[PDB]
Amino acid sequence: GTLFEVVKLGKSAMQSVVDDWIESYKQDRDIALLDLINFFIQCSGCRGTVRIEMFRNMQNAEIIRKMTEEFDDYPLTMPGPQWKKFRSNFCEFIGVLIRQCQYSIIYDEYMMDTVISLLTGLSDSQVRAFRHTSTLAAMKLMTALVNVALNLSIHQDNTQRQYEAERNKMIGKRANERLELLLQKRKELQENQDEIENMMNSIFKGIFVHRYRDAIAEIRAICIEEIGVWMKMYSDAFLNDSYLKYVGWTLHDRQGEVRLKCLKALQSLYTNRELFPKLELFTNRFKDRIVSMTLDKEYDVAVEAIRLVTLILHG
Ligand SMILES: CC(=O)N1CCN(CCCc2ccccc2)CC1
Repeated sequence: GTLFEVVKLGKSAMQSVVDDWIESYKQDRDIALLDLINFFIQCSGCRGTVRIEMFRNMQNAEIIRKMTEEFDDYPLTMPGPQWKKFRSNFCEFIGVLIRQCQYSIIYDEYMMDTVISLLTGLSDSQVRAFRHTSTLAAMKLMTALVNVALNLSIHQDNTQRQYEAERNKMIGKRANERLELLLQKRKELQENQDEIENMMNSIFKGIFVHRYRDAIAEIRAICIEEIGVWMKMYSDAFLNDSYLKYVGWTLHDRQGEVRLKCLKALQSLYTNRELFPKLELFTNRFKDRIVSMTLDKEYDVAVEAIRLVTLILHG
């Protein structure tokens, strides 16, 4: 509308184009997912694009096979001013997309399963471009879903409090309307969180557990940085000795870049004098490695290790 109306509503190109995409999904899911599929393809630097006859009538693996061939250095490795903000933007895009899809489209059983199936397939690819792009996307995707779970978690607690104050209000009395609605709200929200947890598991078992050991250091670096983000954000699901073994196993990684990340992640855990109890077995297991890394070889790795150890000392 008015210039004042658009300035007082900082909808950016991204949010604008996510809002357009959401509207295009409501008309025709197929073409919208087609456009979203082609987006991930184009972000890898792949020169081909999928048509609706392929999307409808080929099995993912086949689509990936055909896009593999059409591959002339990709947008994420590009240097120069016209790609400085690409990574940053690509990551924000995934966050905006899912933030916006989080209350309806995400729980449709078509949109997330389509994306995660693509990202999983692109993460198994011989092409570096594909492995790098999909994995980074999947790591930002997991974090987006974690933020969805945290939002349910709040709503689950308001619906929990509201049911308690209505179960108690009644007692001895026939279960009225507010009490059947709330007892329904509560199941719906938990069935939402199942579905989130599910997608998280598909992303973790399918993409993470394979990529965190990847040939390329940047891909190992992306996986570690993010498991560290999940473990801080959502302690109860991700902060456990099974998931932590991935971070420990990686402390022994060959690359400064990567060792640096494991320590940065563990740092942010140990600062919280609270999940400190839940790091007790992990610390006993890798004190020898954490501590050994204070004289690492790479100065800036060693610095971090020393900082980590001082943090472990203080608790
Ligand atoms: C039932 C069926 O045959 N379909 C087509 C293939 N599926 C592909 C959609 C996601 C995807 C992943 C990897 C490459 C391309 C596309 C969607 C449904």
